[PDB]
Amino acid sequence: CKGKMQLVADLLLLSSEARPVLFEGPASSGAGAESFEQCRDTIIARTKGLSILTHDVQSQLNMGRFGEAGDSLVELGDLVVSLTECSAHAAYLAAVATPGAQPAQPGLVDRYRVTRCRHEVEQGCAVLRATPLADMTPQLLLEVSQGLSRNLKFLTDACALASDKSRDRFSREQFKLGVKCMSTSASALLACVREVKVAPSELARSRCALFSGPLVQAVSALVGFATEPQFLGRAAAVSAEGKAVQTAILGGAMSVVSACVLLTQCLRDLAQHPDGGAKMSDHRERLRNSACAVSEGCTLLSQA
Amino acid sequence: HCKGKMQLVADLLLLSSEARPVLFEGPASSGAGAESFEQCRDTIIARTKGLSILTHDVQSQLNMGRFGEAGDSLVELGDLVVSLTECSAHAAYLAAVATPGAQPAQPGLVDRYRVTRCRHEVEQGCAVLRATPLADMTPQLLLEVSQGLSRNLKFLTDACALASDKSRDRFSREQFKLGVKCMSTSASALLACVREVKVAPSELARSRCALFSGPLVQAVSALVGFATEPQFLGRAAAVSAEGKAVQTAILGGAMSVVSACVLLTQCLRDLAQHPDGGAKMSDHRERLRNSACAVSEGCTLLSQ
Repeated sequence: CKGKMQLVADLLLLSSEARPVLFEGPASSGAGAESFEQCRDTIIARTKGLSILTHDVQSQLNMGRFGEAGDSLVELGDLVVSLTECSAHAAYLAAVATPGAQPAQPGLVDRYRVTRCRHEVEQGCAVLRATPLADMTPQLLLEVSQGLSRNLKFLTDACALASDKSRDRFSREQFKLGVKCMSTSASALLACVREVKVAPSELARSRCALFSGPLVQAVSALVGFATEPQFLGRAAAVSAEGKAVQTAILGGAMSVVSACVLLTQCLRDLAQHPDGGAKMSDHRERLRNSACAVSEGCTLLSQA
Repeated sequence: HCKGKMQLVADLLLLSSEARPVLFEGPASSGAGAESFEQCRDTIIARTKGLSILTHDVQSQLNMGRFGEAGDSLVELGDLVVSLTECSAHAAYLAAVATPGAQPAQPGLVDRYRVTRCRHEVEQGCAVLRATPLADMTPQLLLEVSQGLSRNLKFLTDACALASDKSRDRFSREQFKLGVKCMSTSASALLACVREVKVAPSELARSRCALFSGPLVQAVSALVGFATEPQFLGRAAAVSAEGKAVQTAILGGAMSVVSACVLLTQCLRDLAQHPDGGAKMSDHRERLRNSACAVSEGCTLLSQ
């Protein structure tokens, strides 16, 4: 049951390390219709939440309340994710607010989001593959099936929009065909997930693994097609000052993420021999690291 | 180039005729749909005659240097050997079950041999779409690939429809349908790309065709994999030792024929480098021998 904490202090780590796909590259709006000031306020809120959750998870671990610590981590991960996205967006807005800037131009789809969705679909199917039978509980399968259901819902909407925005016949129809393929694959798999749920057996499980391939491939093909170079639009064109302004904020946000990562590993570290815990300083140092990182983050938002 | 066009055939033929030996190893099942032993034997006689003819034809046509003709002769030889193989297998089954204490085979929801072949051919087609460089992707090759895939997919669809009907399980009954839907949508998605790379050739379109190949292969693999689950497979015939002997004989003879024609293919393949200076016309002549004698064995083990 303490294992359930190593789990989180890992899926969380990867969840928050994946998001640094916004911290390296060009300048694009990392969000949907918000202004810089509001965004910075959001970041402030997140950092507050971060202080709170840092303390909470710390004390909850040091109490021996692992089940709570886990959820606290989950929330911390989600919070760091949000903070990262907002940081990226604020960096972009600050960048384009600069004198001679030209704004970015949207692709047919949001690359970052669909990339995330592909990653999540692959993760879900991986979970269906790597889970042993008796461990495939009716709740786990429902969670996986629900996660696949959102991801597919988002991809479907995105590709619908992309189809609409397309002014070429082939692309317009290809998006639709790809969507149909994706949906049928999904249905086929989810049937198997329901079957292995109601009538568990090794056959049904291997079946669930069998019908995972078509969905992963479908989504990979659709996303691959959706991100063809001519569909990608354009990153913003900004002066050196803009890029500096953006680099700063991205730096701070990266500081936060890295600090929280080190904290996560430190949480995972003591989850073997807690009573002994010869490494009590390492854990405590990351509260500080995170706090200072948050300070940098706040520093580069008020100045630029 | 035109002798170049012959490596292709003297290879796809070999694999086409070596793949069909999926009827030459295993248990005893009807390898055809509703024919009697005598008629089957007659068919085999006809095939062997045709085989003698085509043996000569391809031999002389090569030794004349008329390669384009030799190629087509090979193709027809391949098709003929395939037919002979199927008939031989069926005759072996019929002879086996004609034995005193035999119990006949019982059909699975689908014909394993055919769907296996179809999966193999879909994979082959998609492989061809992947490994062909642009401009070698001629408007005829794409049409050929497309029609092949369409032919295999039509068969798979009909078979799985029948399987859905014959199913006595709700889940299986529905799963066949879902799998078919998935297969068809994937197919459509891919064939669209095949049409695009044909009308508007480019590297993008080509890589696209390769991109949209995965979902179809996986769809077919999942559907075929599911269709051949152990509880769907039915039963092989239960025959005495004499029956099995009787079958072993015929399968042996037919295997002799196939192996001989394989070696002949290789001998034809051998001389397509230095025809003017090829000391091994004897290797080539010997396979006439092997094939003829093999045909004799085949006929021998058919009379009893």
